[PDB]
Amino acid sequence: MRVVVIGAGVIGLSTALCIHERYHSVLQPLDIKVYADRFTPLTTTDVAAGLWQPYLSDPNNPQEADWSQQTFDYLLSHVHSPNAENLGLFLISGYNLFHEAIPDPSWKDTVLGFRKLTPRELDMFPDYGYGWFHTSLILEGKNYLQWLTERLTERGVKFFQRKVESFEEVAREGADVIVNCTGVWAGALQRDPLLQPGRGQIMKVDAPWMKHFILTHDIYNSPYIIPGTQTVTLGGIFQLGNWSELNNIQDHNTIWEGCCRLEPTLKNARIIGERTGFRPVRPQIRLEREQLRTNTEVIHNYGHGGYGLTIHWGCALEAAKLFGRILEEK
Amino acid sequence: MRVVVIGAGVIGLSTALCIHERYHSPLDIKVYADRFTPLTTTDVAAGLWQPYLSDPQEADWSQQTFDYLLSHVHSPNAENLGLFLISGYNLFHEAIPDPSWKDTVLGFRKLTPRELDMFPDYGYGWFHTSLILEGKNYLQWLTERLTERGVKFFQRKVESFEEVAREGADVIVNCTGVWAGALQRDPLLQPGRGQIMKVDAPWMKHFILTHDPGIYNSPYIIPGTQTVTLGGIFQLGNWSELNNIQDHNTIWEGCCRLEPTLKNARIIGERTGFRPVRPQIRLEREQLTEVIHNYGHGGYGLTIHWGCALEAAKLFGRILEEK
Ligand SMILES: Cc1cc2nc3c(=O)[nH]c(=O)nc-3n(C[C@H](O)[C@H](O)[C@H](O)COP(=O)(O)OP(=O)(O)OC[C@H]3O[C@@H](n4cnc5c(N)ncnc54)[C@H](O)[C@@H]3O)c2cc1C
Ligand SMILES: Cc1cc2nc3c(=O)[nH]c(=O)nc-3n(C[C@H](O)[C@H](O)[C@H](O)COP(=O)(O)OP(=O)(O)OC[C@H]3O[C@@H](n4cnc5c(N)ncnc54)[C@H](O)[C@@H]3O)c2cc1C
Ligand SMILES: O=c1cc(-c2ccccc2)c2cc(CCc3cc(O)c(=O)[nH]n3)c(O)cc2o1
Ligand SMILES: O=c1cc(-c2ccccc2)c2cc(CCc3cc(O)c(=O)[nH]n3)c(O)cc2o1
Ligand SMILES: [K+]
Repeated sequence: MRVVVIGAGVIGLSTALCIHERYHSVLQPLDIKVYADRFTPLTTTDVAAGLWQPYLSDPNNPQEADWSQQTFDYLLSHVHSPNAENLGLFLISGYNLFHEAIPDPSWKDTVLGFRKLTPRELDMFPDYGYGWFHTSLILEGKNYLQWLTERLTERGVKFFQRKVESFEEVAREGADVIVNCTGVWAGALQRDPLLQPGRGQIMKVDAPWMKHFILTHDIYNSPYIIPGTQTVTLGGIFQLGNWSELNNIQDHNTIWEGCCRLEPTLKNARIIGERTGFRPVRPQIRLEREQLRTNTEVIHNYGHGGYGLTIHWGCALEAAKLFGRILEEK
Repeated sequence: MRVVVIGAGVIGLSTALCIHERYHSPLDIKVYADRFTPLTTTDVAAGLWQPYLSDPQEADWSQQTFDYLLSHVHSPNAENLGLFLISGYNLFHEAIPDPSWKDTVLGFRKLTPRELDMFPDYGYGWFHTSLILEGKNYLQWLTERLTERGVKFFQRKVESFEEVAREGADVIVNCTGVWAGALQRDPLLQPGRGQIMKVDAPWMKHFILTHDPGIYNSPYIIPGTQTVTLGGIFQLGNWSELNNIQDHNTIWEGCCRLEPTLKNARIIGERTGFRPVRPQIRLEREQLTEVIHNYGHGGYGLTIHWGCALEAAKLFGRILEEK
């Protein structure tokens, strides 16, 4: 059974791991290859800070909440193990800030110690009058990919640099199953106008005294500050439809000004890095089987917008179940 | 008017600075010490604001300190001071009453069952948001501020108060930490020896303090700016200045048990120091040439320094009123 995973970002690699894990014993052989034209550190996943928090707008979709829940419990079970530094996985607490009161989120019990902010905490943020405090976790995108890559390498998964032009190209080389985890660029392989880039820009600064995340909300251009292992991510940029890869100077100014107003100690933080990425925005994730005419199936797993880390593991297990249902059939 | 402060730890320097700011409106101030940063006990402290669990005016000096620091935590100077917000955990075997300082800190609450599931050894505790004021940095900062203001510093081991009086000191501010007894007998002053190590573990974003009602030989993990402090050693009466293998093993085993991610972390260093333990901070006046005592702040020198600095400044003001 020759499987080809197209995509080496969090979705591609986690899906690959779940397939190997569930079906390596069952197939003789399970042969798994990953193709991609961008590998860490050049993927969209590498840009992500990796804070576990779904978006504010609840889609009222319990399958998706359950994928998110699953990912969180999965991560939590790793967080106090020897592995965890290697995943780039740790616990972090912090603030969500609003101008107006709004209802409690549906994930309020998934995270730890969720509560409303007190008056004296709100006094620390003069521009905001309502908010949340909780403890969640960060899974730093670059590190996780590195960790996933090692696990895949130990298991005999091979990696190839390739820009795939079509599914047929891969099918004609003998792939029995193609796993399509091509993120925001999925449209090049099969027309899909619901998939758009949600362009983002961030900067990484040296500010190791910042121990909390801070997220603000006005639709998604509002500053956030999210400490990682080594650096602090500053951002708050979201431009639907914009395909520019360049760091933009207005946006730079917008992140820096906005974040400094929020946390003036940042004024003296040294800027280490700056990056631009494209969130794979789709009103919902594409995750399904689709047969081609060649015998060759595709499993789509793409379109996770601004929450790919938050939800990836549930999606990976689902994709593996689809893979399993292909085995039952064929 | 001539003042000599003895001691260059947090207590001496903060007292010096707080007196100068409030009274220079014509002070000659000198600091004498035989140890300056990074070699004082203050340099060993992680700098977490938390008073002891045991429960007079000291609670206000602590609260004054927190409020003072909280109001500068976004200042331009905060990075130089070594000052930042930090949240974390206090872990206990059984229920205990909320501390007197619970509304001083930010967002005090009990731990929820799911939080407690992360720590198999403990069934109860707290979460709250406090602050860190890193001793190394804070001392560098105060030294710099004091130096702008004319305060002159001298490497000197003072042999007595009279020695200093005879050099024309009008007021001696005695901020000699655990060694105050070598200048005036004090049977109530003992060393509370502590040992720590510092590791490179910058994914640790929370403090974790445990309690065993031992006394205070219980593991604690306290992230700093650059490094993370591992500790949990309190030995009353022990005067050994050196690090010790038994204690290193207690710190390391106890903390890795508490946080197994620490197995990965590189040890940067390892220090020993002496908390100035006393039933009570000695903060008061005596005549020999006038002396103001400010010593015996145990394991809460950083936590309490500013209120003590203010009280010593009031004491300094009353001496002026009398001259
Ligand atoms: C600034 C910013 C911050 C973010 N922060 C967070 C966060 O805190 N938490 C969170 O959950 N999410 C966050 N995200 C979202 C997260 O980045 C994405 O949802 C996630 O990375 C999507 O992963 P993916 O594997 O689908 O895509 P990618 O990581 O982009 O991987 C796509 C892969 O497909 C390959 N590929 C594509 N087309 C082809 C082809 N034709 N041939 C071969 N290879 C191909 C690419 O080379 C790449 O390997 C953030 C995004 C941005 C932009
Ligand atoms: C391991 C450890 C961890 C700690 N963690 C914390 C914490 O997180 N938070 C907290 O609030 N507290 C903490 N403490 C306690 C805190 O460090 C002390 O309360 C504080 O440092 C006392 O400061 P000091 O200036 O009184 O003494 P020191 O810092 O010891 O300074 C004493 C000064 O007196 C000088 N001196 C003494 N005698 C003479 C003489 N005859 N002539 C000249 N100079 C003299 C010395 O050179 C020195 O400069 C900790 C202590 C230890 C040991
Ligand atoms: O509804 C929201 C909106 C944001 C947000 C706000 C401003 C700018 C961009 C995203 C948002 C940001 C974060 C921080 C991490 C993050 C940041 C991103 O830019 C992103 O696309 N995903 N995740 C979050 O965990 C939840 C979020 O939920
Ligand atoms: O009653 C206590 C006891 C401790 C404690 C625990 C173990 C070893 C030493 C002190 C303790 C420790 C800390 C952590 C910071 C600290 C750590 C010390 O070793 C110390 O001596 N003072 N302060 C605290 O904020 C409050 C504390 O209150
Ligand atoms: K427990």
